[PDB]
Amino acid sequence: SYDKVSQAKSIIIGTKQTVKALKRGSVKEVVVAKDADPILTSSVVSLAEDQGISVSMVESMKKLGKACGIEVGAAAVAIIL
RNA sequence: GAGUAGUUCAGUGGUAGAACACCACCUUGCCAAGGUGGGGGUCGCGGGUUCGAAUCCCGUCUCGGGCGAAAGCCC
RNA sequence: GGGUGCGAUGAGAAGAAGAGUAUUAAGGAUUUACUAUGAUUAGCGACUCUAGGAUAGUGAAAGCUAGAGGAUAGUAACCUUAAGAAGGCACUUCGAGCACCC
Ligand SMILES: [Sr+2]
Ligand SMILES: [Sr+2]
Ligand SMILES: [Sr+2]
Ligand SMILES: [Sr+2]
Ligand SMILES: [Sr+2]
Ligand SMILES: [Sr+2]
Ligand SMILES: [Sr+2]
Ligand SMILES: [Sr+2]
Ligand SMILES: [Sr+2]
Ligand SMILES: [Sr+2]
Ligand SMILES: [Sr+2]
Ligand SMILES: [Sr+2]
Ligand SMILES: [Sr+2]
Ligand SMILES: [Sr+2]
Ligand SMILES: [Sr+2]
Ligand SMILES: [Sr+2]
Ligand SMILES: [Sr+2]
Ligand SMILES: [Sr+2]
Ligand SMILES: [Sr+2]
Ligand SMILES: [Sr+2]
Ligand SMILES: [Sr+2]
Ligand SMILES: [Sr+2]
Ligand SMILES: [Sr+2]
Ligand SMILES: [Sr+2]
Ligand SMILES: [Sr+2]
Ligand SMILES: [Sr+2]
Ligand SMILES: [Sr+2]
Ligand SMILES: [Sr+2]
Ligand SMILES: [Sr+2]
Ligand SMILES: [Sr+2]
Ligand SMILES: [Sr+2]
Ligand SMILES: [Sr+2]
Ligand SMILES: [Sr+2]
Ligand SMILES: [Sr+2]
Ligand SMILES: [Sr+2]
Ligand SMILES: [Sr+2]
Repeated sequence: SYDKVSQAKSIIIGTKQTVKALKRGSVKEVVVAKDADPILTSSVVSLAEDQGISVSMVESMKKLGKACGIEVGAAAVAIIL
């Protein structure tokens, strides 16, 4: 969802970033873009799978990272509550 | 008057020079830079002159320019 | 504040390599190449010798081409010592602006 990423306090941007923060385990939820290359998106849902955290799925990796504040759009972004 | 190496330029009768680019090694993470080495040229083309022609001479092609009624002519 | 180019497919910083390398110096060492020079006097023009070429004049010997052989330095290649770097991609954390222009 985009209201929830717009939302909140502590969020996480870029995919190397979600992945690194995934092995920390202090993320509450993680949201990802379907238009993205599945080469990377693979690598965020495998372990957001294994861990147990809810994964949701996005249309465009572009309005995602307008939601984030960035003026560029992101392929993976995590709300680390 | 312009014409010479990929390009930009020199070269004012003694076999064609520089930069830059291209090749090779340095140099296996991949480049760039660098430092060495090497390659490459009917001097637009054909004559003539000369021991020798990028050089001077005549013809010829292209291109700029100018004189001209043109044909032509000059740089 | 304006105009562009790029950025979570990673802006930008730092670390880490790079590397005790390239290299500048002080030596050591005396072979390989690279280049530079070859008394005077003729001569525009000469390290020596060989073969071809080709030769008008000057010359003891001439400009091309292909080889081979000589000393003087200057060089880069091997050693020692003291000094000795660096830009980008890629690595490694932090993670959003950086670059050109008025
Ligand atoms: Sr921006
Ligand atoms: Sr030309
Ligand atoms: Sr000229
Ligand atoms: Sr190479
Ligand atoms: Sr180079
Ligand atoms: Sr060279
Ligand atoms: Sr050369
Ligand atoms: Sr050369
Ligand atoms: Sr050719
Ligand atoms: Sr001829
Ligand atoms: Sr002749
Ligand atoms: Sr001729
Ligand atoms: Sr004319
Ligand atoms: Sr007229
Ligand atoms: Sr992109
Ligand atoms: Sr960077
Ligand atoms: Sr750095
Ligand atoms: Sr360093
Ligand atoms: Sr490194
Ligand atoms: Sr290395
Ligand atoms: Sr070290
Ligand atoms: Sr004298
Ligand atoms: Sr003399
Ligand atoms: Sr002399
Ligand atoms: Sr000789
Ligand atoms: Sr011989
Ligand atoms: Sr002979
Ligand atoms: Sr004679
Ligand atoms: Sr003679
Ligand atoms: Sr020779
Ligand atoms: Sr010497
Ligand atoms: Sr050394
Ligand atoms: Sr790589
Ligand atoms: Sr800078
Ligand atoms: Sr102004
Ligand atoms: Sr102004």
